[PDB]
Amino acid sequence: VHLNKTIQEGDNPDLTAERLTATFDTHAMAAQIYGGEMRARRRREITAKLAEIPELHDSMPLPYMTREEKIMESARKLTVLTQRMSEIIDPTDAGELYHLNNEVLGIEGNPMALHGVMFIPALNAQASDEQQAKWLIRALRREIIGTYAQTEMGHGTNLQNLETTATYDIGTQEFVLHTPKITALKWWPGNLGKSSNYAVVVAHMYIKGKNFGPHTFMVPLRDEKTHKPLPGITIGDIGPKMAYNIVDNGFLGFNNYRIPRTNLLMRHTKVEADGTYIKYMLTGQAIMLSYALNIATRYSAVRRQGQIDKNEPEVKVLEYQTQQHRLFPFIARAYAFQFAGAETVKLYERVLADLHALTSGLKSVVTHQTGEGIEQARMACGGHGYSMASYISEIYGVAIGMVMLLQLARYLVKSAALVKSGKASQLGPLVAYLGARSEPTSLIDRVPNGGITEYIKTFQHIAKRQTLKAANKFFGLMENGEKREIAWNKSSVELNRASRLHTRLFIVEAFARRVNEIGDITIKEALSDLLHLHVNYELLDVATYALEDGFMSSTQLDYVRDQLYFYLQKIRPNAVSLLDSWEFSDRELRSVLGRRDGHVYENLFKWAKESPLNKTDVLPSVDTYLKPMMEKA
Amino acid sequence: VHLNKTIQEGDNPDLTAERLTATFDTHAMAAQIYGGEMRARRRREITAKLAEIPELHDSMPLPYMTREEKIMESARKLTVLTQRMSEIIDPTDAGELYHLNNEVLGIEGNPMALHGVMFIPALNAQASDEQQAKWLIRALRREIIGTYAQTEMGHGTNLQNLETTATYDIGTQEFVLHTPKITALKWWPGNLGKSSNYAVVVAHMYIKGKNFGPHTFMVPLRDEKTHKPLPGITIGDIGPKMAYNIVDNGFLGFNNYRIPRTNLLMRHTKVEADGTYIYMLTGQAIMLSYALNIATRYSAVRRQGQIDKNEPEVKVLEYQTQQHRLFPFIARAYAFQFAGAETVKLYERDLHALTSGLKSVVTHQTGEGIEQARMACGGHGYSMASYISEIYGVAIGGVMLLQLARYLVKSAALVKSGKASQLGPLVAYLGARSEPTSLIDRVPNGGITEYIKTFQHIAKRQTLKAANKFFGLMENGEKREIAWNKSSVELNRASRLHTRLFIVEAFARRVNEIGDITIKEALSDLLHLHVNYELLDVATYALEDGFMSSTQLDYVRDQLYFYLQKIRPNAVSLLDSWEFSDRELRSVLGRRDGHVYENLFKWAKESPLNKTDVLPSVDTYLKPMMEKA
Repeated sequence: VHLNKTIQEGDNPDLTAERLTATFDTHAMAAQIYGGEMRARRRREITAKLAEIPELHDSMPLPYMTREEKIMESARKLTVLTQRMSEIIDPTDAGELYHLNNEVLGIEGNPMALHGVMFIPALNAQASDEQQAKWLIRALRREIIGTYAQTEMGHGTNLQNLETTATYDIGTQEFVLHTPKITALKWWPGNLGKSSNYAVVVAHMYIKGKNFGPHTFMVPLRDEKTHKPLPGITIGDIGPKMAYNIVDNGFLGFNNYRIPRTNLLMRHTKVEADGTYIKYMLTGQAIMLSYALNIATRYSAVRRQGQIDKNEPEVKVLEYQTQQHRLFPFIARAYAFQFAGAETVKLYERVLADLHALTSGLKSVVTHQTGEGIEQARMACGGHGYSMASYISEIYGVAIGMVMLLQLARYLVKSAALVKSGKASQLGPLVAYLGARSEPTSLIDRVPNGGITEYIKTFQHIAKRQTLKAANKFFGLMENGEKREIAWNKSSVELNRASRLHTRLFIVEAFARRVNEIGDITIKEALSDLLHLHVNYELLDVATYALEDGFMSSTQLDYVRDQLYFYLQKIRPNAVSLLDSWEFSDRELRSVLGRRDGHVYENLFKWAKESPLNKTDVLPSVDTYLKPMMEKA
Repeated sequence: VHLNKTIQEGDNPDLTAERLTATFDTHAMAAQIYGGEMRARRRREITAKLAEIPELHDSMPLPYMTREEKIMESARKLTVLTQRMSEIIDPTDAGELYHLNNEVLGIEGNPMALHGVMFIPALNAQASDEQQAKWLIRALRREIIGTYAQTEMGHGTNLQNLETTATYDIGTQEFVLHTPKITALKWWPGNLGKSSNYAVVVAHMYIKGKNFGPHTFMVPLRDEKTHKPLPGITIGDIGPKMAYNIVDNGFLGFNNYRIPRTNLLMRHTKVEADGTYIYMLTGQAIMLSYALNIATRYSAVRRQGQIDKNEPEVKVLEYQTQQHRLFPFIARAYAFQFAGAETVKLYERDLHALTSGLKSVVTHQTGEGIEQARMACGGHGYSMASYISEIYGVAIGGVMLLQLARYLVKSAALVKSGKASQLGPLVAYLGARSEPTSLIDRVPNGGITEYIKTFQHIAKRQTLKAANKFFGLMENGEKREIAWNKSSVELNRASRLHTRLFIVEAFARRVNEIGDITIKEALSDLLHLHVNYELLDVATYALEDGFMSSTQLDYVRDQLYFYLQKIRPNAVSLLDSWEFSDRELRSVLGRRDGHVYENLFKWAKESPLNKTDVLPSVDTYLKPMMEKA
């Protein structure tokens, strides 16, 4: 074998050439990505086992299909799954189930996406033992299809702004559910429009005229025999979307819809008859980014276009510094997000507040940067990237789908207020860098180190400076007599910059922490190169804040630029292998341009010839119109 | 009668309230956008006239339709157009034809998109008088449908790397066309897959062993009676795309396909039997303005959250963060439109080099702003009811920077060798001496020209910097082309900064030329937002050599937040001045009337999946699954 385990006999030599320069075992790196050799190996085994079960394959390429054909096809494979799933995976393992759903069901949705993601978790957390026996067992056994219904046409975020009401009728020990206005319709919950016959519904609970706030209710939506909407229910699909169109996102409305008292989920809240009241997404974005970069980098290895040296043949587009600049920094982010994800789990289980605030900034920054990199990846493909044969446009649309940052801003201002009042020592571990002293300048290129740590210290400085600066603007406006909320709005762009910089600092530290923990020397040097590209690209991307107070000099910025272009060149021999280490099959990746074998051009021609418009040589638009038009002329 | 001419009785008061604060006549601003009162008025008249012709309206909302239904529907409206077009527009005018196609055919394509854009122009420029008489007349009369076929699956657009051959057969006075391998297939020409029965085809011409290089040929593709591909032709659609799916982009291949000698287009080149041999900018501006119309109008009716906790939920247009993500892109939309007009002004009176950077910078900043506009809509922007996603996909579907970099290095080399005085007008700022610092906030006025001078400094510093890196590597013995590649990210930064400097100057030039003072102050506010947002976006280069101080950057930040607040009363009116009808804009969230929520409910109720209460996926699969369990 070669170090790159994805090489095969007959693979486009242009691609194989990029794999043969690998300096590390791609199986070892896969273990590092997915958290152990056993987890990496089980992914590959699951992939091999599916190859032997064609009843679970895409019946035809998904871009060929209409939305109606995708939903039927997804429903078909779903039924085969519930039957054959145990021959392939261990169903208790989330991870094997996630991977199985990627190979079989893809990224565009399925009719039970929210059954396992929201509906069942909600019954674990909120429903009482007695209630779980009745409803959770049926969900687990796929006797019912359900979803979680919270956001409303006019109010998506805050639970405290919802309008749907659940009024307790003491006289009939029932809860009355009502959608008082159009803006109170449940709107967006996946699989609510057509697939689910039950839903856990959030509504404000009223007893004797008092609002006890948001609670959750088990709500029958459709008759279990006929599947038609029950009396009082208004329910349907919200229409087509930019992507993710296999999911039937729903609208839902109630006209004085009555449910029993005991359909209130009552694990932590009780309402008695008389009325008495007693009281992972990150690794998803990483994979999406890695999908698109697999496609664009592999394509860039086989696509030859233009000359550098005019005495030499046309070069792979992977050869241009401009093309490396638009791909390789986003390979680094993909790994950085994955390790930031593992870190938050490691920290979440070390909670045997710093974390919930940081969680907000991550979901936002990771999603924005993933989108930027995916769209960079599509453009790196040139015109062919525009085709659904690249599939990057659908990857973009699924991955991409302001209050998270301002939640972190509140925490950062509260933290800044601790500093300015001499209470630096009360800061949580994740925000203590705010209370620390900066040296007069960055010591990048001015102190020998082997050390990313001078980069981390620079990121700590600018993130700290922007937080204290944005917090001071907010405080200054109040000291001048602005109302608190108006001073906050007038400061809010600056406070978001602070929140992003805090979040991006965490992603760097988490990346660096992982590289330090690795013992395998070839794995460590390859990720060390990735990390060195990361910190230079990110520091350059936020250079304004370092330069603004003299903390960084023009000379040091030229060093960072020289380092950036060096590590582009340094990563190139490993670029394809770093992406092969994520180990996506074709059946999972669903991209002609990103085929494992590199045989783009012959398979792009098969793909086009067999695409729907080519069923007949003469289209109906030419039969009915157009040809009668030419004849008349 | 209000200054804002888009207001109507019955409109959502929340939207009307944003329109009533307008400080200028929106008809006057529309004349300023489209280049005269008569051009603005003709757009509105065309719009009114279509309202009286329902045959040409969308039969149903376009997102409801499959690709196959869109093509039928586009073909239907195309035939009605060829009949009724003269009772609406003057067909000779490209502006009126462009607007008519926007209202009727939209942004997603049509079966004859390249018939008028490439096919007929190609016959004007390359076909002889004799040839035009037989082929151009038929094209003009829509007796044939044609396209222009150049780019190949494996090579793109550089003419010297194409592989389709046209070999002259002296013995039969025919040209033999051949696709020698898969990568030589014509691939991407719009309307080539299914619609066109003719095409002008680029191929390398061979006479007796010798390659005379790329020439163009009139090539029959499909029989005029049956529309089936002629013997030797391989032709079809390349498959679905991320957007623009009404166009049937094609692949085309030849197996020793023979055409007469006189199908070579022979206006400027002749081959005898003997064998002898003798703007897009305004388009992107409009797309950006589409999306901002949608997101800003939506932001006027969409209430969400509180500022003051004793007051009702505020329009999201109220948050500085939402103004920051919309208003700078309103400024760009106007800036691109004026940069476009300037480019025409200069073209009719260096320029070709600048043209490259504009096509690239305008397209990418337009994409950034359109996607920014979609996110400003929140979750509802994800629906096709916003339509911004399709706007993005069509707009983004438009080496350009390199062409400008070569010009900027050639310019920088003139400076370094003491030949500053030989620089063209558009690039002379490179030879000029900078003052020790920026004088923003440092002089009693100075105004926009101090911003322009700062942009000239940083664009000049990055060009000279990137050019020196390239020269330095050669002075150290690198081959020219390798030194170029190693410098090419820096050289692209230089090209963008040059291009963005031009957009600023053009914007400023227009504001100076305007006499109408209410129009001038509204665009002056837009310009002041522009220069602060742009200078802040490229602040690194100003700070790097001490040319700007931290204090001056805080001034720019205070100016940015001031002009956000200053522009808000005019934001909706600045976008209404582009004067897009609903039939053109095709967005539920961006409805002229502001009645989003009622019409989003109508749109969803009447969407395809709601034809029946029970889907076939539930009948065939999901309910048998639940029953079994």
